[PDB]
Amino acid sequence: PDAEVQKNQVLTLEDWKEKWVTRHISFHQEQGHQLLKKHLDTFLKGQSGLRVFFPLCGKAIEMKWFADRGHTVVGVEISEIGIREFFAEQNLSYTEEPLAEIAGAKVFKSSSGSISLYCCSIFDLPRANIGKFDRIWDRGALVAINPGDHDRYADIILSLLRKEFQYLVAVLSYDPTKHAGPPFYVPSAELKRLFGTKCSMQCLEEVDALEERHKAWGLDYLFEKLYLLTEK
Ligand SMILES: Nc1ncnc2c1ncn2[C@@H]1O[C@H](CSCC[C@H](N)C(=O)O)[C@@H](O)[C@H]1O
Ligand SMILES: Sc1ncnc2[nH]cnc12
Ligand SMILES: Sc1ncnc2[nH]cnc12
Repeated sequence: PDAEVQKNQVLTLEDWKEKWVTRHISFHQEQGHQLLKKHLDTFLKGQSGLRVFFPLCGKAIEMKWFADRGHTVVGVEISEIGIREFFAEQNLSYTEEPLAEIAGAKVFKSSSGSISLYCCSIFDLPRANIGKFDRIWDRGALVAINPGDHDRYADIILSLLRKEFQYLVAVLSYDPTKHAGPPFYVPSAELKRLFGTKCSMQCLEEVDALEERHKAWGLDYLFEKLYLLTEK
């Protein structure tokens, strides 16, 4: 069945680091995610000072959209190059500090603390004691995790959530035989299976996402879907 075509495909931490060194970062959206933009006011309606977590954040420009609006932002990214590029691109000063609980890892914080980006693996993050969050934006994250690590990833995400929460996750649907991930194919049913017990799920959107750079992979279709998950 389609959903397990990719079951044993992996990209390692070192592979990701190398994509950044060599500049293979086609996943970055220079003008930021359009569905988040459309849904942002609602994601944030009537609250101020939320804690927002960005798994596998790369240099996502939407982190600056939350910090700008008075919210605290935490991200995790294996690549120091991506982390430093975010700060240079967003024109913010930052400090760098080692994390003792995680060997070789460190945290980069904007000068006034609004944005903290942990340079480590998401699987190691729990040892960094980062607290819990009201909000999670997940794009190019759950879809970049190796299929084999889905259950581990999902338990991390769930342990990072406060009792009341909004969790926006963006997934891609395409034919898994015609492209070896990332981005991996994460169907609705996989989402339901990982979070369905702890979260109510609502599909907010589903736009056609196919473009020339995708016909190149051999893709004849590509749909982007945005799910909102909240408490039960
Ligand atoms: N286990 C892991 N822990 C932390 N970062 C990881 C990771 N696996 C992959 N990454 C990083 O996660 C990113 C996924 S690509 C998408 C980046 C970002 N969310 C965006 O929308 O642009 C890459 O930057 C990769 O360096
Ligand atoms: S993003 C978001 N958050 C909460 N409720 C919603 N309804 C539609 N979009 C929503
Ligand atoms: S995470 C990721 N990696 C590569 N390409 C992508 N497109 C959308 N998300 C992506």
